[PDB]
Amino acid sequence: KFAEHLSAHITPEWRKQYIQYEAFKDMLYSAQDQAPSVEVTDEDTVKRYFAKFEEKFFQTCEKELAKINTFYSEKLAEAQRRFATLQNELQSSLDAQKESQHRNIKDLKLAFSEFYLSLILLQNYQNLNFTGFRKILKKHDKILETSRGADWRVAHVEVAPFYTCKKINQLISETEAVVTNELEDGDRQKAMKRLRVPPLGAAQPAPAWTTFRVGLFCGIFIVLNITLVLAAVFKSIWPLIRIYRGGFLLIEFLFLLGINTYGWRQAGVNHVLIFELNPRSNLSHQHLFEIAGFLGILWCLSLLACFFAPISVIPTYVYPLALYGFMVFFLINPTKTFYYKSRFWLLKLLFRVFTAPFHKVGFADFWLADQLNSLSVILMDLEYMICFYSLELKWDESKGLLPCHKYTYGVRAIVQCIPAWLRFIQCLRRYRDTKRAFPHLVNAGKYSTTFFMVTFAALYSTHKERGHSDTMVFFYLWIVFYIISSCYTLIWDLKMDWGLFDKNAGENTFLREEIVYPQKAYYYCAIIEDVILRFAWTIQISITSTTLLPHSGDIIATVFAPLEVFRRFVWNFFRLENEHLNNCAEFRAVRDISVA
Amino acid sequence: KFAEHLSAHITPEWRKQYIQYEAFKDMLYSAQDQAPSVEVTDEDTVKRYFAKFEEKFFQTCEKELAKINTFYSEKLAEAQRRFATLQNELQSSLDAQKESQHRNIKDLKLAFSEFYLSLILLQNYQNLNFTGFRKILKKHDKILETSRGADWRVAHVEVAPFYTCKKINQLISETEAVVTNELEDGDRQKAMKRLRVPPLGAAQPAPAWTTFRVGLFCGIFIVLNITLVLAAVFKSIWPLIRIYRGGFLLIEFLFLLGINTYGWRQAGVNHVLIFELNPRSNLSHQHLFEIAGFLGILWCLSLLACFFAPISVIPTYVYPLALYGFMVFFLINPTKTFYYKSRFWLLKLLFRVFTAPFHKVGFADFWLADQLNSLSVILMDLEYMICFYSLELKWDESKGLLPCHKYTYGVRAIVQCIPAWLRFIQCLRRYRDTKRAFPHLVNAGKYSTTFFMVTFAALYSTHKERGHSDTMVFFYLWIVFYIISSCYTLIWDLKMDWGLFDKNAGENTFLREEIVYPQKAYYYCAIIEDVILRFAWTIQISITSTTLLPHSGDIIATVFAPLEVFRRFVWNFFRLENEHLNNCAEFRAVRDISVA
Repeated sequence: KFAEHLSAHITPEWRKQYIQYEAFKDMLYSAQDQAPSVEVTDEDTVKRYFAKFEEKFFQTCEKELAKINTFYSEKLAEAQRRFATLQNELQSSLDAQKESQHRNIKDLKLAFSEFYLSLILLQNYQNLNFTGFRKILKKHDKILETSRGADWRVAHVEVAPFYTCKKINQLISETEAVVTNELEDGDRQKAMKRLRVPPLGAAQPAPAWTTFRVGLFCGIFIVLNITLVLAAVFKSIWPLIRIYRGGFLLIEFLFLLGINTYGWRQAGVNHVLIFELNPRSNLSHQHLFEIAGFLGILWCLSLLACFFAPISVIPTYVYPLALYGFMVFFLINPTKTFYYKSRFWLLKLLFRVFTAPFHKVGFADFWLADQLNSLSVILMDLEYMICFYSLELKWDESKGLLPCHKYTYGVRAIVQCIPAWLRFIQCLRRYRDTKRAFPHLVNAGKYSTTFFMVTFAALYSTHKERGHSDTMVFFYLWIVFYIISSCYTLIWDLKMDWGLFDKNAGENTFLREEIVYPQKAYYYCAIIEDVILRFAWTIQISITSTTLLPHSGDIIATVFAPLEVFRRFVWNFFRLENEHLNNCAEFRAVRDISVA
Repeated sequence: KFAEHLSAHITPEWRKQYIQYEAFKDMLYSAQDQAPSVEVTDEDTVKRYFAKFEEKFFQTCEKELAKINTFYSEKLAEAQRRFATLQNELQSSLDAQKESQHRNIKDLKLAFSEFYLSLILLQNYQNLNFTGFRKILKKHDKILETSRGADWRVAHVEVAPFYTCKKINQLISETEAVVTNELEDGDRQKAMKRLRVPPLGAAQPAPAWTTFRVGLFCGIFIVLNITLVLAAVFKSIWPLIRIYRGGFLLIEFLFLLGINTYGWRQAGVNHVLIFELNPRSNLSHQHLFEIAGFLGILWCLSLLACFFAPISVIPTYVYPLALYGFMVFFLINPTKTFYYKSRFWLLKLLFRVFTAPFHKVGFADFWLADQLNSLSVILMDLEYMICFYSLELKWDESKGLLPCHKYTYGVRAIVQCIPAWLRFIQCLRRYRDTKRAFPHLVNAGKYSTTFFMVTFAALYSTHKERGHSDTMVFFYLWIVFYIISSCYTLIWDLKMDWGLFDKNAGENTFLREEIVYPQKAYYYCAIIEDVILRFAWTIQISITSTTLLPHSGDIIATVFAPLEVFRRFVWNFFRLENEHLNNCAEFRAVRDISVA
């Protein structure tokens, strides 16, 4: 009907400021079903019941129209002030450049684009709220056989500045004119081609070729996985799983990111605005599903080529090497094709993460540097593969893949602490920037314990190998720091990265006041799953960096790795939801762009 | 822009009666690019050039508006007369049933539905033609800096009954009222749920779950085909290909039918109206792609299970049997699921084909009985599989599939002539119905030669096996009837089933005057391909029904079968296009339904 249409063209952050068409329909239906029968009753009581119901309905309409008009006036004042500011800024910039550049002009163009998008969203809100108001009043009129409905409509709704003001329309026209003149030297077409606003959020569908390709890649993937299982069961192996564990984690991750983006699109957790992508065009969930499926096809094919031996000229150790060489070349492809805009956004982001303490920390660069705390197994397996191919590989006999173990020399500890270091120094940069110690240093005191845990694990491993007597006290220190860097991380997650256990639970017990994901068992299952998978993950870390007996010293590492990429997949939902929820209380919908 | 929008919401049969926005834009752009420079020229000549161009533009607009108004008046008169007739019919039926039933009331409901659809199409044509007119005049105004454009607009276009008549709107309202009252006892909802008209033709997209499933099934299909090729090359066989040839032809056919339906949707050859499906909901191309992919997955899986031997309890001869048992059960599924409406339409059609001379021949029942002239190999292989499993199969030793040959007893000839017989008796029924001997008996004299060819082939086979002397004269008779039933069929195709080589070629040399498929090399490639594949197909028929040496007596039959399902796939395009072209000259867009 329409109650769905209000949930596909609504801008998510302005939720409570919209109509309450859902609640109005509930009120109407409940009053109708509750309204007793007059045929078995008197007249005065039932007609007074109708009267009081009408009065309550009208008071609710009063409050609703007042709220809508106030919010729209506030947003119009804000947009007018922002347009005045940006116009003065453009004027001053033009005068300065005439009296006396690319990075300035591009940012100015983008600021104008974001302002036009804010205007479009305000206009859409106006139109949708008016439509919902009209529909919910016509329904009441039809169900209560009353004529005063449209009378009071034309009296009060058809006069309010909520829709009887065309300032937004003339501002849109003025913005169009000013951009196409100043920033374009005429040629309205090349300006409008980017000023246009296609449907955003859950409204945009897939090009249907992307859904076909998702299907094709998932089908080939399923058949190759079944072929893999069958080949492995019918037709040592540790350097062959310790090399494809990296690819497995990186396929699982860019699918659980596809699932995450679908969850965000549906639930209304605006990730577009939070990451600061551009809201006109971005990657929906199917594009991530398709990238994950393609890289999974490549992984399965390389694994199969290792299992069988199709070509007798190419030795086996070229298959994983070629798979990862591809993966990297696909990521670093310089020609403008195969997701070029997206790969180069991601590459600039990865650079800004990896040289951390210099650039100002946004949100994408501490979502990614915090999500790289789950692919430490990928980094360790890549370090191990490099160690293999450069120090131990037989390089001959076409068997060197299936024939760098006592890593306690001080390399595996560092390559496992490197993402913890990235995030620690990012938080220190955030502190230097904000000059607020909380939360920016209590959070550094969460990643600063990973260093201590891994260092004590390595030292206890070395001392148990030696045979000293202080191995007991080192093991005790390690178990203390394990308990810490587990309970610290768990409390921190549940209390600041998701926001749960707030002072204002109320009906939503153990949760914040407003929850975006519909069913309330989700958060409880996630709480329990995180409490379990945050433990045993520090176990996996301390075990991949020790001298435990390789049997059951590595099976645990390869079992708990894709069971922790899952923990991160679950954590993503609620981190991004809590962030959206802190932007759904400031009524923000457009990435403030800062002219130069 | 819009020139595409006029090619996705246009009703196909009313093409020439629409605007000529394409031609108008060509005229404008050609006049602009042709308009010389006045700066290097005088004034009077160039301004007279502009004057004559304006006058020609206005005369073309005159002719266009006149044509549109005349056509709309004609269609409105027709729709009004039809509504009056159907209203009188409903009144009389109601009086009769009151004074004194399901098959009558359902057909009446369907007649009202089709009338409402005709009204909706006329309204859409009105709106789209007005929009195109407005746009093509605004473009001229903007490009010729003239103000008289909108003046003459409001003078002449904004007054014509082409859009200044709301008779269609009030007729739509009256139809809604009359249906929801009479045929529904109130309850406007259950009437509107079927009276509504969703976008038709090339406008409707796929549910995106169907495109995902097309992708999934095609991916699994591709991997299983590659596995098949590899298994066959690494790991006799004639009863194993002579049993899956049926499945192969029936997968190739329901894909080349998917491709056909896509070709029709795009090119505008309305197959919906021609087959008499209902225009609100029908099977797009992706649904046929998905059915073909599913049955292909099943075929590949059964073939693989025959190649390998996964389960040691189940003997090999159960795999093809189980595959075909499924295929049939999927077709005959009685529970309302898995394409229920579509499978039961097809089943009723197959019944009306197979008991041919009784039912009146429509078009679906002589498209299908004519398309079953290509799956005679399927019918023969099914007869052979029955012969196998009931007379020759070892039934033991788990090898009876890969260990009914001298079929000249008079069974394979009949099972190959049975589709020719269906079509021959269908054409005789069409003659009995129409009382016009052409074309209804010159077409019976085309399928009547298949009988003679197959009978002479069988008799010549028997006589060559015996050793008589009249085998020479029988071979000569067979070659005569081969030449006939080939050249007859070829001339008939090219001259009546496609309509080519018409008296009115003109610029479209060797073709009819109006061609729907855009590029003109299509018809020439198809002509050549049909001339080649109509020969050698009667060869395949005469060879599958003789005593040729099995080596190269059956390889030819299994090579020329999917090379003739392709010939039928090509023939479908142009048969349906010629039929649409004979309904694009009567301006028909709605399956006349005949109240009882």
